[PDB]
Amino acid sequence: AAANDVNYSFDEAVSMQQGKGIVQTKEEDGKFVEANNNEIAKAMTISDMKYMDITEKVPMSESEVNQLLKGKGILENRGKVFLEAQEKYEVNVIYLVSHALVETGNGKSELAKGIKDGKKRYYNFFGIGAFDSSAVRSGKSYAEKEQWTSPDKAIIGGAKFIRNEYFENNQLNLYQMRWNPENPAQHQYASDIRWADKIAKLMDKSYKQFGIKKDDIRQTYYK
Ligand SMILES: CC(=O)N[C@@H]1[C@@H](O[C@H](C)C(=O)O)[C@H](O[C@@H]2O[C@H](CO)[C@@H](O)[C@H](O)[C@H]2NC(C)=O)[C@@H](CO)O[C@H]1O
Ligand SMILES: [Cl-]
Ligand SMILES: [Cl-]
Ligand SMILES: [Cl-]
Ligand SMILES: [Cl-]
Ligand SMILES: [Cl-]
Ligand SMILES: [Cl-]
Ligand SMILES: [Cl-]
Ligand SMILES: [Cl-]
Ligand SMILES: [Cl-]
Ligand SMILES: [Cl-]
Ligand SMILES: [Cl-]
Repeated sequence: AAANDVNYSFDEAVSMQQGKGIVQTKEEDGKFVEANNNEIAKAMTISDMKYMDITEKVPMSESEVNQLLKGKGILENRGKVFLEAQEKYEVNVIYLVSHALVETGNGKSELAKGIKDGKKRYYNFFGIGAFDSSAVRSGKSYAEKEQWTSPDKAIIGGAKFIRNEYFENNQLNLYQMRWNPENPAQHQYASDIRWADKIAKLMDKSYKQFGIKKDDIRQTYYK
């Protein structure tokens, strides 16, 4: 019956995002530092790729997706699998590619080449859970738990996670994934205050490259 997810005033949400121990980071002078309170408040202000529903699909062929992935390292020539993910889980493939490209350094980062454990290697292209050497051997790594033992398994698995844990939790766009205005400071995808902006920028370029129509835009989150 109750389908109202507007729960907090903006000032209430800001105070929550500024709460004790909550990690909020900003890229400065070549690396990540903790964001200050003013920066957090500014980052979460509403200004529109960041506000667009990414739980719908877009008309991109495997050829078009591989065009986007050309020259993208470990992600090059994996468009078939990104589209398997889109259709299986109803995840916007432009969003999915853009998120992967941000997180993996255009597919070229050292971490994108995975983490060794025994005879296997684990991959993670979406910043999901703990992903470093210690977590993998300790077994306390989501990528290991889900057995993302290849790049293709990491693409499909990443989409599954986003659908099941975010889209099914009513976090339908980048803003909601980052700032969870229905329940501020819980279940947020990333600590980088500009996480949504980085993904949205690549999304917008790809939308304009292929002439893709935008899905629903929502700008009301707060009382
Ligand atoms: C996708 C991912 O793993 N993101 C990290 C994020 O975890 C989210 C919430 C997730 O598992 O989907 C993580 O957020 C913290 O997660 C711990 C559980 O691991 C929670 O106890 C904290 O409440 C979370 N904080 C917030 C604000 O949601 C953050 C922590 O910086 O890192 C993300 O990369
Ligand atoms: Cl603190
Ligand atoms: Cl946190
Ligand atoms: Cl094609
Ligand atoms: Cl690197
Ligand atoms: Cl990420
Ligand atoms: Cl984990
Ligand atoms: Cl939540
Ligand atoms: Cl944002
Ligand atoms: Cl334009
Ligand atoms: Cl379209
Ligand atoms: Cl609002």
